[PDB]
Amino acid sequence: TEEHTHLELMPAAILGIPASLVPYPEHNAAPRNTYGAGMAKQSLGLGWA
RNA sequence: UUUUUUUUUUUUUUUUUUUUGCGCCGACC
Repeated sequence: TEEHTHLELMPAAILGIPASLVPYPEHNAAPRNTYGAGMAKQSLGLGWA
């Protein structure tokens, strides 16, 4: 509106890198999202070539 | 013409059968 002084660029960018791995985080409970972000760093895969 | 020292015997071989501690960081239940 006219009263607004700034516009948000990306509301999904307020999360960290591990927290962005969770798909649809707004449909989950906050402790579940915290657990998912925590366990995202404990997974196994091709980390480095 | 002159005194105040004492005396005796009993103990054996060439030598022998496994890192503790200190502190930090991350993480699980």
